[PDB]
Amino acid sequence: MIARPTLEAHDYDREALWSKWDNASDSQRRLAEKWLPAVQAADEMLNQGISTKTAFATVAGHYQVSASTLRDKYYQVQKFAKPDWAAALVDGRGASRRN
Repeated sequence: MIARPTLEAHDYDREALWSKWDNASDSQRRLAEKWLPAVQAADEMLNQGISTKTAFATVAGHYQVSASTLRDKYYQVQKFAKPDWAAALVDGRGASRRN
């Protein structure tokens, strides 16, 4: 769950990123909360060396979410810091612009 981890390395200011979250509506926070447990849980399934088809199908079976959607989101947050994922989930659907 979101808490208050110590701020260390800062190549880019992270407070600005969190500042937008603080201004996010309560409903938006709920959406990010819903997708944080599935992405972290999926990572654990991958380290077990389970087939991706079974790994994604099992999460989709336990979680009522589209398997294809979770797969796209998992790689998208890979380029972002692991702890800013809660803030990164405040973004709408994947950004079409890549740069």
